[PDB]
Amino acid sequence: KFPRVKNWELGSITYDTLCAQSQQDGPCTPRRCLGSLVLPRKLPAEQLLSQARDFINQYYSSIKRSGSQAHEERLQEVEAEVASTGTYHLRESELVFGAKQAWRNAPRCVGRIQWGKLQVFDARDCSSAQEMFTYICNHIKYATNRGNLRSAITVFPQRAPGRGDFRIWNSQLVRYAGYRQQDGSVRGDPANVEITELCIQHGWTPGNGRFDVLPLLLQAPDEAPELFVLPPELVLEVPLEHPTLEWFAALGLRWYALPAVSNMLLEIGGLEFSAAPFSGWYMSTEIGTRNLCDPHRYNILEDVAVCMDLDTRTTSSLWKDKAAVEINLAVLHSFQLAKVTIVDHHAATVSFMKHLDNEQKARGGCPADWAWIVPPISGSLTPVFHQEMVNYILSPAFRYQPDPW
Amino acid sequence: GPKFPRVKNWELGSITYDTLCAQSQQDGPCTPRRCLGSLVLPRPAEQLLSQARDFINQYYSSIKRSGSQAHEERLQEVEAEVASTGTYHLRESELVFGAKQAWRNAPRCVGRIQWGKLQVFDARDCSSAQEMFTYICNHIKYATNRGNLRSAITVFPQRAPGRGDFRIWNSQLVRYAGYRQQDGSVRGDPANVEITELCIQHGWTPGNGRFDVLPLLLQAPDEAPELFVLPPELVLEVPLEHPTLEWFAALGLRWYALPAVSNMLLEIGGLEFSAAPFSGWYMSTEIGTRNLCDPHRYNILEDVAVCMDLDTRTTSSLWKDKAAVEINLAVLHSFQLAKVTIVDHHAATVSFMKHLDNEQKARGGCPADWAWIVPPISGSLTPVFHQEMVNYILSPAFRYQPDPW
Ligand code: HEM
Ligand code: HEM
Ligand SMILES: Cc1cc(N)nc(COC[C@@H](CN)OCc2cc(C)cc(N)n2)c1
Ligand SMILES: Cc1cc(N)nc(COC[C@@H](CN)OCc2cc(C)cc(N)n2)c1
Ligand SMILES: C[C@H](O)[C@H](O)[C@H]1CNc2nc(N)[nH]c(=O)c2N1
Ligand SMILES: C[C@H](O)[C@H](O)[C@H]1CNc2nc(N)[nH]c(=O)c2N1
Ligand SMILES: [Zn+2]
Repeated sequence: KFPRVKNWELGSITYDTLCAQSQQDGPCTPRRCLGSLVLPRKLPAEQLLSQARDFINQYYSSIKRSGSQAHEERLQEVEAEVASTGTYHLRESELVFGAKQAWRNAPRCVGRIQWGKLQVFDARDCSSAQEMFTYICNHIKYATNRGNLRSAITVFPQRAPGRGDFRIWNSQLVRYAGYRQQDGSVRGDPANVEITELCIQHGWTPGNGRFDVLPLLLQAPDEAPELFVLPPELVLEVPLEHPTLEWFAALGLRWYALPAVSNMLLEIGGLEFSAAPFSGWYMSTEIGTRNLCDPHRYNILEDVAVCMDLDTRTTSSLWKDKAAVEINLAVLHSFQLAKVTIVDHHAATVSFMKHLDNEQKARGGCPADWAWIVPPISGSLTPVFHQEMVNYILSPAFRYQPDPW
Repeated sequence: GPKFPRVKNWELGSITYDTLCAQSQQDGPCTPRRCLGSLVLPRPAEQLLSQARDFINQYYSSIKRSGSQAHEERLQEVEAEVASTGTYHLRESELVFGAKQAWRNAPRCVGRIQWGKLQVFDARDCSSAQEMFTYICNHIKYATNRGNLRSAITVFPQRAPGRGDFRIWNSQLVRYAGYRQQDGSVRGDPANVEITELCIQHGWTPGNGRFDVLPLLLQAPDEAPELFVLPPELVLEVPLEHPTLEWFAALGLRWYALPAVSNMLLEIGGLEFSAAPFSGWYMSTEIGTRNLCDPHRYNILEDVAVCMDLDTRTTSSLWKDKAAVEINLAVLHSFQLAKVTIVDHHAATVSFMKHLDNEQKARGGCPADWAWIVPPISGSLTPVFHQEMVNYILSPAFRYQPDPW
């Protein structure tokens, strides 16, 4: 049965028929819904061959060459290669198509209106951690573009049965160190305590600030990972100030321009790319709300509230809500002043609604994870709060994978 | 680990396993292939007896007499009563237990810390629409308690074979009229256009303000509903003012004190109580964010932002977030001044976390609907945002039921 999908603000209804193309189970069953879980609990040639075929058909259908001689030959090549070797390789154009499709298919991404605009760097001819680093630098340079951010993905060599994976150990290309204190607390970003320690242990001389950019740990197959410091000119950062509260800059806050996820696996036609870092630009609440105000992150709400002279003694003064708004405002203002691409949560969710509509017409649905699409402040002030969403796994897909240590 | 859903709190790093979901006898709308968790409404003989037996088992467990002679005799009583009449009836203490458990079971309610403290009015002797009105007036008086609100449910006679249902047509005991205008817009609450026009069709002389309290449409078995005006002195309202924005009072906004849901079905041991209105006290975001700021409700955000002199021509000023905060603050401040019970979304979610811990120890889990539990402003500023939740249906339950017309 196909799900009826209602928008509660507009009263309009659609039917999701795309979910029928799902070949992979999510975490839910009729007995209990596990939609709010962040990670999956659970984290032969004929099965590879059927994923490969399905993906090749997706590709030829996308270039409107479905059933062509080019199409049939390509399927025979894939078939001949799997049968002899247990695996196959993608053509660059297939890889490019596959990577845009994985982004398109990502249920947690609110930025999917952009999905067709993705620079794909083919790095499958990489043979060493040293080469990975060079590719990573070029990616950063290209994606940053002096503040005019451009979406990009770099795809390192696929996993192969006989050997270790290419991996970037860091969860993002740009991350701030978190230094555990003898007295339990953390200096820097508490989310990065473990990777910070791994870096030091692999030879990095640590800093002692709140915002020390981490080096990269890059791993070529079956080798210890190697440490690479990113050249500071590569990492564009925006100092945070507020349009009207002058003390705000005194807080010494800053964030980096480029959000670039580097720990996720890219799956295309049954092939798996364990190192395929991708990047776009930030939505302001990621920084203003989560990274700065989460209690297990920089946790600056109290500091800001004290500075704004708010009554911190009672929740009902809504001091938290008031401080968060100003912090988000500071992020938006500072990124705009520095001329660095950023989108606020109102503009982002409005674009996502238009994306849902485009996708309804093009594919008969759009997989979306409501808990992730709705922003972490002002939920119901955005149109996506009132929109029902169906969540399911299509391939090509970005997936979580185990930490390599 | 254990073969039960693993539930993580991402703020604290702590893990639990939900074993209570095992007690679910009723399927939700999710499958392995697609999650329908964000959908607001997803679409007897031996059947009764097994629901009855299971409920009677729950009752005897809760008073610690499982397997006792009194437990076995009640079981026998129930099957005999069904055997000869097709239905059965609850003892008074069974009803009280079942009503409390219905509330304890409600996955969408953030106020369940209070579940044990529920006044159950037994109105199973009611035989007319006039008497329903008297009971409902008594309920409102008791629950309102001049501003010191008290949780209550009033239970009218159950569905019976052949015979028509007791129904309250209104969705809440207190609702404001919504009058469709010539220009196509609505004066009052647009959520209530249909019930308003039904009240007129049944002979109510309509008012024409933004905050006209609706009469009740009450239906006794096999009769047309009858119209009842609530005496104005029984309906406590709170005029809205802001602690520092002196003009806010001039907007003439107000809300009623008592949230009293009247169109839900209370199901206990297979028995169906089609009229069983229940009330608590408000969480401030229900009024300040949803009822006043939803685009399809009072939709006041822009009017307030304009009075605050915000830049409403650009999303990136965060005018909507700033205005919503002040409206929420005005709600809290005004209820506080008026001495009417209300709870802010920070205190409420903190108490819900406490509830989750109580229920983990008491029953090994707690069914909870994340999208409904997380408040509509300041989501990740509250501890429930960082808490994974397992949603499933337990009985006794409050359930949606079709409109009687
Ligand atoms: C162009 C601007 C983009 C914006 C504004 C954006 C926005 C977002 C946001 C806000 C999230 C949730 C992040 C979080 O809370 O941690 C997200 C998740 C994600 N986005 Fe994007 N996105 C963009 C581009 C991209 C690109 C280029 C890709 C890949 C090609 C991508 C794939 C993803 C994936 C896979 C996730 C899920 C991450 C996870 O499950 O942990 N997005 N997006
Ligand atoms: C004591 C104070 C209470 C508070 C603060 C409270 C809070 C809430 C809130 C905020 C919601 C979601 C409302 C919405 O967005 O529409 C809700 C839903 C609900 N609560 Fe409560 N609650 C309280 C008492 C009660 C009582 C006394 C009962 C019944 C005995 C109850 C049963 C429910 C049910 C069944 C729902 C779900 C309704 C639906 O699905 O539409 N709650 N609660
Ligand atoms: C490409 C992109 C653009 C943009 N604006 N934002 C992002 C967000 O990146 C952070 C995402 C990437 N997995 O992190 C989500 C996450 C996942 C997990 C398992 C844990 C955690 N703390 N956070 C990515
Ligand atoms: C008892 C109680 C306490 C409290 N603080 N809040 C509530 C609010 O309940 C409103 C619920 C009623 N099912 O809202 C869901 C709903 C129902 C209807 C008919 C329309 C609508 N838009 N939304 C109820
Ligand atoms: C438990 C809950 O699912 C978890 O906190 C999720 C909620 N929604 C989110 N949404 C986004 N965009 N990013 C997140 O990290 C989360 N965290
Ligand atoms: C589409 C979505 O399910 C819908 O807007 C829900 C989201 N969460 C909610 N949460 C509560 N408490 N009340 C609501 O009415 C809603 N609406
Ligand atoms: Zn689900």
